[PDB]
Amino acid sequence: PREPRRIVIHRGSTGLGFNIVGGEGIFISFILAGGPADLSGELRKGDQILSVNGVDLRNASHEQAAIALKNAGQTVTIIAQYK
Repeated sequence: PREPRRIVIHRGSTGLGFNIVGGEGIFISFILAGGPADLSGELRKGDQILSVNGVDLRNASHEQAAIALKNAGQTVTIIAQYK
């Protein structure tokens, strides 16, 4: 697989612009066109979020991940495993 990749998402108006689903892992389920996660063209639906702002999310429940993303602030550093 492609090596895990570090991405910085800059939050803007009203959201980070992506949804998540998911030990089973946290996966991108939706990327909003024109939104903060669409701008760099890096993340895609199906990618696994391995970390947010230094916090390992490989074992996170959906709730734990959603908390971590909602509290990561305006600058969100993600390590993603491309599908």
